[PDB]
Amino acid sequence: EEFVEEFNRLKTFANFPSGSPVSASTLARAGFLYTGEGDTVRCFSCHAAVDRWQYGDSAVGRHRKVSPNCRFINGFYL
Amino acid sequence: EEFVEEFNRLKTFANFPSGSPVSASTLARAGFLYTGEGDTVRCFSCHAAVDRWQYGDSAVGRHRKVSPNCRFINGFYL
Ligand SMILES: O=C(Nc1cccc(C(=O)Nc2ccc(S(=O)(=O)[O-])c3cccc(S(=O)(=O)[O-])c23)c1)Nc1cccc(C(=O)Nc2ccc(S(=O)(=O)[O-])c3cccc(S(=O)(=O)[O-])c23)c1
Ligand SMILES: [Zn+2]
Ligand SMILES: [Zn+2]
Repeated sequence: EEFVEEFNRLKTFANFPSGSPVSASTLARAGFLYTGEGDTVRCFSCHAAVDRWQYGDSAVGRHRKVSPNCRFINGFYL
Repeated sequence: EEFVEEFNRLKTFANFPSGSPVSASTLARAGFLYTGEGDTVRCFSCHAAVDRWQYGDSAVGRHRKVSPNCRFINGFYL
């Protein structure tokens, strides 16, 4: 619905930890919504979550890893 | 399926990192299977994938944060 649009996902990232090594925008571009606790983010499509972001993580890489069959990660939204 | 039994999940943990702060028995108890990569474990029921385990982590608690609607976590398998 709304969260197919990158910008709407990005908007969920109010209060996202300023010091995270992986930026809010990178995480939204990788299909994530911010959960509002920690650096825990959750894909709008597959509903699978990822936390504990470290310098050098690929936001798309870790997503594919946890949800290789995610519709977003495999291009179902274009 | 067969992974409803704890013992069947625990079997998947050979060569799981011996220095893991969270033990193999503890993660199997929390519904996890070992993926065979690093300290990455996946839930047999909700396919959530969690790694980077640290001291103080609850296997169950972390599993519920990443998949609050997990069938395993919510009692589905009785
Ligand atoms: O399974 C899920 N998500 C999932 C499952 C059970 C519970 C939940 C869950 O707690 N969902 C929700 C959490 C939080 C929220 S929120 O706080 O309100 O925003 C949710 C909100 C709305 C809906 C959900 S929902 O319950 O997912 O419906 C939320 C999520 N996603 C998913 C979607 C598409 C593909 C994959 C995936 O890559 N799976 C797999 C991944 C990996 C493996 S592996 O063992 O490595 O071969 C799979 C193996 C066999 C089958 C699969 S399969 O069929 O693709 O599910 C494997 C995974
Ligand atoms: Zn996804
Ligand atoms: Zn689960």
